[PDB]
Amino acid sequence: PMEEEEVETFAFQAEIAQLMSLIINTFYSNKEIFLRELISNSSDALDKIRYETLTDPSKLDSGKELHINLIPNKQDRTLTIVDTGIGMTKADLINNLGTIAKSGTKAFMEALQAGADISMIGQFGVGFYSAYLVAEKVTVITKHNDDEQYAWESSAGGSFTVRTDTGEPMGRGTKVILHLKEDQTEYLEERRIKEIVKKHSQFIGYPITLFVE
Ligand SMILES: Nc1ncnc2c1ncn2[C@@H]1O[C@H](COP(=O)(O)OP(=O)(O)O)[C@@H](O)[C@H]1O
Ligand SMILES: [Mg+2]
Repeated sequence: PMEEEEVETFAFQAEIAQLMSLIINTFYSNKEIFLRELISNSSDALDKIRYETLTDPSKLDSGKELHINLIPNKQDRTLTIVDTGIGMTKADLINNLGTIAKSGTKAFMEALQAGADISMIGQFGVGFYSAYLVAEKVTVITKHNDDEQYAWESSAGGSFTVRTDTGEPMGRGTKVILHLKEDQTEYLEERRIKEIVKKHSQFIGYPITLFVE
C-alpha cells in the first residue's frame, strides 16, 4: 500500500537563520573546510557510541564497525558522508540542528564581517552550517537506538523540516547528503577529496573510506 509520512516544519533560531543567509550569499575563500566539519561531527558521534557501550552494553543496536564513509555521486551531483555513530532521536534533530541558540553565533558573524577565515566556524560552535558553503540543499538521515528513522532537510530560507523516513533503513548512525551547487562539483572528484581529507582530517581516530565509482 501507499506509505504516509508526517512532516513538521520548524523555524531556525533567528541568529542561525542570519548566519545561514550570510554563508549562502557571501563569497568566502577556503570553502573546503566544510568536509572537516562534517567528518568531525561523525567522529564525535562515534566517540559517543564508544562511551555509551561498555557502561550500558545491554542496549546496543545496529551498525557494527565504527567508521566513516565518503560517497560522491557524479550523476546526481551529491556528496554523502555516512557514519555508524550514535545517531539522533527526533528531539535531538529539532534541538541540535536548528532551534536552539548558540552563544557564539553573533560573535562569529561579527568576526566574518571583519575578515576572519570561515575555517574558524567550528570554534564558534556552529560548524554544521559550513555545509551551505557548497550545498544548495542538505538532507540528514539518522537512526538512533531509541527511536525510528528520521529525515531532516533544508534549502535554507529560514526553516527546515523533520519527518519519519519510511525509505531504505540505514541502520544506527547518520548520513549527511549534500546536493552540491553547480560551481562546487570539484568535490565529487577523487583527487580533490583525498587532498582535503589529508590536509584537514589527518588525525581522526576511526577508519575513513572513500567509495569511488
Ligand atoms: N554525524 C552526526 N551524528 C550525530 N549528531 C550529529 C551529527 N552531525 C551533527 N550532529 C548534531 O548536531 C550538533 C551541531 O553540530 P555542529 O554545528 O558541528 O556543532 P558542535 O559539533 O560544536 O556541537 C552536534 O552537537 C550533534 O548533536
Ligand atoms: Mg561539529
